[PDB]
Amino acid sequence: NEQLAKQKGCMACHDLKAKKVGPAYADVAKKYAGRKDAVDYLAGKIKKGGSGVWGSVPMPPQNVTDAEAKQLAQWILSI
Amino acid sequence: NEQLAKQKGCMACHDLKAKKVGPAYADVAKKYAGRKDAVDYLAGKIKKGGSGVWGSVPMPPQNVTDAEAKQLAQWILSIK
Amino acid sequence: NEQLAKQKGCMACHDLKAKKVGPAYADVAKKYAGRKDAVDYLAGKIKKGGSGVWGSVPMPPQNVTDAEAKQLAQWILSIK
Amino acid sequence: NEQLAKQKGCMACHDLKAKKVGPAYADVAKKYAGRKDAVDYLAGKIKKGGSGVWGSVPMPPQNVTDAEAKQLAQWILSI
Ligand code: HEC
Ligand code: HEC
Ligand code: HEC
Ligand code: HEC
Repeated sequence: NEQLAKQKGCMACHDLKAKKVGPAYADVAKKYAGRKDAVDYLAGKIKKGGSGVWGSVPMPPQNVTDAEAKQLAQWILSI
Repeated sequence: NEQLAKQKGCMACHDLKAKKVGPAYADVAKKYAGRKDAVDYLAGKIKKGGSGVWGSVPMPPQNVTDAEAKQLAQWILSIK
Repeated sequence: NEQLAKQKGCMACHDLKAKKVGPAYADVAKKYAGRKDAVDYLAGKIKKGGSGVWGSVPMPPQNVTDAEAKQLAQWILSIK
Repeated sequence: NEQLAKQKGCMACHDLKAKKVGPAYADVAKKYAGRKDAVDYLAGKIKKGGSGVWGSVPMPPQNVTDAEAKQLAQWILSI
């Protein structure tokens, strides 16, 4: 949920609507919602980070567990 | 409010009156006093950071919600 | 002390009990409780940061004097 | 002063004794104290940043006035 995103520092680089560092959470939801295994995909990206999907700036790996990454993916996709 | 600003780590770089890494809060309050869109303007600056208004060193973006950014903006603008 | 910790920005990444970006203070206290040289060890880590103890995310170095690092270490150790 | 250094965020990368990001202040004092124009030289580096003198990691420019840069240099040199 949003409280968890805040607790894990996600909002430093992601706003719900504005572009900061990574994509707006509302934009991620638009891209992936309804797509097969969107939750599992996004959970992996949240924990491990990555580059090249939204731009050339990498997202670093994050101090989140698998269960946390899944909760955050579920929350994001619900926007 | 002040405790929120301290909790978020804003005082690592800002003081009420002293010039640290970023501008004093009182100096931000003075600069934007009376501007109709000061809260919304500063809220965005608090969320996103920025450069070039006060100096050449950029402020990093901040781990805040829209509601928190609004509260911090309102608090800052209240400083005499 | 807690207020120093907040002022320096430590609470941006650490909570007393919750697991944020860095380990909870209570968990640090538990791990190093009764270890001699705990204070000197944690002071070093507060000044210099590091990684690999709690996760693969590095803690950045911190804007603290050696005296402040030792104060913050002693406060963290007391969280039990 | 050590108080102005902390106030300006300098201690995040510099310790008096230990190596963090930039050189320990005690080591900078050893290299420059008693050299011609050491205050002006260091003040310029403090305000404008630089790289290659102590290693390959650049120091960024700093939000300090000229007076603050010269006071910081004088303090460092006294160590
Ligand atoms: C900067 C230091 C970041 C932090 C902290 C977090 N994120 Fe991130 N994120 C960032 C960038 C630059 C990008 C785009 C990477 C790219 O491939 O272009 C992202 C991306 C995401 C995504 C979408 C990934 C995808 O493959 O589509 C998600 C779902 C995401 N980020 C979530 C997220 C969470 C939950 C975070 C806190 C644990 C988090 N990010 C932190 C930059 C940064
Ligand atoms: C350094 C690591 C900072 C932290 C942490 C915070 N701020 Fe900041 N801030 C910093 C600088 C170097 C600047 C000047 C940027 C520039 O344009 O020259 C700022 C600026 C602000 C402002 C003024 C914005 C403007 O006038 O356009 C505000 C209102 C502000 N900062 C607030 C703020 C808050 C609430 C913070 C914690 C959530 C915060 N800052 C952290 C450096 C740093
Ligand atoms: C994120 C930008 C952080 C800030 C700001 C602070 N800390 Fe931190 N800390 C962070 C991480 C990611 C970790 C884990 C590092 C690892 O080894 O995996 C830590 C760790 C600590 C520790 C424990 C060190 C150890 O057991 O070896 C302590 C005692 C600690 N942090 C204290 C501390 C203080 C006092 C801070 C303000 C000066 C501070 N931290 C800021 C992330 C971040
Ligand atoms: C990292 C984000 C830094 C901050 C903040 C400050 N300094 Fe720095 N400094 C840093 C590095 C990596 C280096 C070495 C650069 C190189 O050429 O190898 C330095 C260097 C200095 C020096 C010596 C300069 C020289 O010998 O040419 C001084 C005197 C110095 N730094 C002082 C200083 C002050 C006063 C700061 C706060 C205003 C400050 N530094 C911040 C990294 C970083």
